[PDB]
Formats: sequence, C-alpha cells, structure tokens
Amino acid sequence: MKPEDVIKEQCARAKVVAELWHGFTGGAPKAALENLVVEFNKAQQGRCVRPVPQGGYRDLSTKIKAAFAAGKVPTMAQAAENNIALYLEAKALLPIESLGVKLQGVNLTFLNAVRFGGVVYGVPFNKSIQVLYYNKDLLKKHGVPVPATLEEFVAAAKKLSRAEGGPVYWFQPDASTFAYFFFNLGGSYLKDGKLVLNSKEAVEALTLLQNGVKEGWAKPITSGYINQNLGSGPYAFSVDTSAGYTYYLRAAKFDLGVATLPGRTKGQPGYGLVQGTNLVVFRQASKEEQAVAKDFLEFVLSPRAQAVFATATGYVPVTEGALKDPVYQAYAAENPDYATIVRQSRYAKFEPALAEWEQIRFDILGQAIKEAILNKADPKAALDRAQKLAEDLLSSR
Ligand SMILES: Nc1nc2c(ncn2[C@@H]2O[C@H](COP(=O)(O)O[C@H]3[C@@H](O)[C@H](n4ccc(=O)[nH]c4=O)O[C@@H]3CO)[C@H]3CC(O)(O)C[C@H]32)c(=O)[nH]1
Ligand SMILES: [Cl-]
Ligand SMILES: [Cl-]
Repeated sequence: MKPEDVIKEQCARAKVVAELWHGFTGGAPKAALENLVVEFNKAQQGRCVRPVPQGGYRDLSTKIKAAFAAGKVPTMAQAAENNIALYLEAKALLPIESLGVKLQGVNLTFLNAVRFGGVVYGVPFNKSIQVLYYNKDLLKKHGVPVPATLEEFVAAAKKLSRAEGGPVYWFQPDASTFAYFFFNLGGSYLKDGKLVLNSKEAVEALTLLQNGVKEGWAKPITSGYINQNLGSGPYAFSVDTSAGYTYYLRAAKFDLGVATLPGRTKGQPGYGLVQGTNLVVFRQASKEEQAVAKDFLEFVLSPRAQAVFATATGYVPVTEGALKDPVYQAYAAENPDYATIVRQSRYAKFEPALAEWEQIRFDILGQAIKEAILNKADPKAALDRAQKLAEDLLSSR
C-alpha cells in the first residue's frame, strides 16, 4: 500500500482538498513529502493535501504556466526564487503572513530569498546546499587529506587521477556546478543591477573545468546523475546538492564521505549553491483551500516535520527549532553528515531571482558550459555568446 494510494483514499473522503504540485520524481524526496502529507491528512477532519507530481522542476514550471492559461491553478506548488519573481509579474501569489503563518525561527538565508519588496511570498520547504561528496577509501588508499582549499582540491584530483589512470573529479557540465567554481573565484552575476555571464571570474571558472578535462583529472558526466554513473572508473570527488545524499548512499560501493566545500583559504569553507524550492500559495485558490494550505505550512515548519524531512533526504532543516528536536538529534548523533550539511548551509549563495532565469541557466548559460566542456569551445567565446543571448532575452520583455 503506497503512500500515494493512502493519500488518494484520504482525499476521496475529504470535504476540501488543496493540491500541491511538485517536482519530485521518486527516491527519498518524493517518499518524505508523501509520508509528511499522510500524517497531515490523518490529523485533519476531512481537510486534505493532494500532492501531484508534474515531472521535474522545469516540467512543473511549464505545467504551472499552462494551468494559468487554462485558469485552473493548484492551491500550492514548489517554486525556486526565480519562479517566485515570475509568478509575482502576474500577481498570482498570496503573501504568506496574510494567512497568519508564523515565520519566526526560519533561517534568514532562506527567508530573505522568499522576501520581495519586503513581503514573504514563499515558505522554505526543500532547501539544498552543495557539498563535497568523496570516496573515503580512495583518498585513504593514496594518503590524501580531504581538501579544504580549491588549490588543495585541484592538487588532490591531479594526484589521485595520475595514481588511478583516470579522472577522479566527476561533474555535470551545467550551471549548478559552474556556480560553485564561479562564486569561489570571486564571481558575481549582478554588476550594478545588470546580469553578467562573461565576467573574468566566469571565464576563469569555465577555463578551470575545461583544463581539468584536458589534463585528465575532471570527468564530464553526460548521461544521468553522477550517483547513477558510480561503478564505471575511479571516483574521488564531486560537488553536488545535499538532496543527492540518499542516492549516493544507495549507489556507492565504497565508503561515502561528505565534507564542507573547498574555499579560497582555510579561513572559511567555500560557498555552496542553494537549490530546491519554496512552497507558494496561489491567489486563485478558494478561501477553504488557503486555510488547508495555512495548516499544512505550519505543519511543514514544525520542528518534528523539519527533523523527519531533513534526516530522510539531506535537505537543510529550514528552522532553528528543527536542530533542537530529539528525532533530529538522534540522527545527527549517529551520522556526522547531517551536522556537515548544516555547517555548509552557513556558507550559502543564490543565483539571480530573475523571471527569465530558468530559461537563462538551462538554455543559454548551461548550453555555453556544454559547448566549452563537450565541444571544446573557447570559454570566453562561449560565454560572450551566452551574454548576448541573455541580453536579447532580457530586453525583449
Ligand atoms: N527549474 C529550475 N531548476 C533548478 C533551478 N536551480 C537549480 N535547478 C535544478 O534543481 C536541481 C537541484 O535541486 P535539488 O532539490 O537540490 O535536488 C533534486 C535533484 O537534483 C536530486 N536528485 C534526484 C535524483 C538523483 O538520482 N539524484 C539527485 O541528486 O534530488 C532532488 C530531488 O529531485 C538541479 C539539478 C537538476 O534537477 O538536475 C537541475 C537543477 C531553478 O532555478 N529552476
Ligand atoms: Cl561505486
Ligand atoms: Cl544548466
């Protein structure tokens, strides 16, 4: 009896049903969301949440845009900060504090990101941070400390790749992995208000990755997630979302390590990219649906819900109270990777919260990165093309 079957039964008997459109395809993220919902729906008297999978996040934004064109929107959806800026163009979003949802205690790294013109429009829900995954066994085998600096990280990848006859730093050639190198080389996407994709720190970041392919220390992954490719050739390291934790744990045939990111110096860890989503509440929803959403949002921000969701997934607990919950404490005392995830969440950067950013990051910036890595395009030429295509897209709206 699958949690989604139990939810279908709950919603059938309910007097009111708030749909929640999401981008979890399966694994621990989809399961944790549904177990949370089952427990919520049990607690209510004929008022229920119905999670509806819409594919991935890009499929979810496409289906939400189509739902507006049809005039049939869900009560709630997942939304990254760029999707919030898009939905605010249509004044489609209910301010969260208008429902009476208390947000005291929500980590300000997460709450500042959902605040637009001083108004909170989203509840942080599944917020990830990039971490350093590694092969504890392969580092021990060659006497290599877990690198704390970018310099150390490059040296380790060179040493281990030479020892093992193959590139040990695995990466997707995408905007998320670029962001780690960009940010920690001192890059910023906004210069005096303007989006800039071809800055010298962008060129430096893409050049480092392309040189790591050429020098035989970096392995581009082109088919599936890094965790779906383990087993083929030697693996030492990747830089990847904390929501990958359970997928890495299931796939790895070696002893898996999680570390804080290599930074410019030992003074501080490297910044990680914040990914994952907020829950938003649509204005088009019925007052009765919005009251369900208010209850469900106060449930999701409860310390026990935050403790169960974060320990099941490797998402970052979004509240201070979650770290004080005994279920979280018992997990963390048995598994030091939860503390390492939280520690990394202190050193956290976001991508621009622009309405156009989904298209930009995938179809323009993502594409320039694949052109340089997979087709050996000059990094500067590839990013100059991305700059002009982004400038054309921004000016057209
Ligand atoms: N639409 C839109 N997408 C965005 C934006 N910024 C980033 N992203 C995408 O969000 C994923 C990170 O979100 P996160 O919740 O941290 O992680 C996801 C999955 O990544 C990850 N996962 C799933 C299966 C698996 O084998 N391994 C695994 O790691 O687990 C989670 C549940 O699906 C990136 C990765 C991507 O999905 O492949 C493309 C990128 C944005 O601004 N807009
Ligand atoms: Cl493996
Ligand atoms: Cl990308």
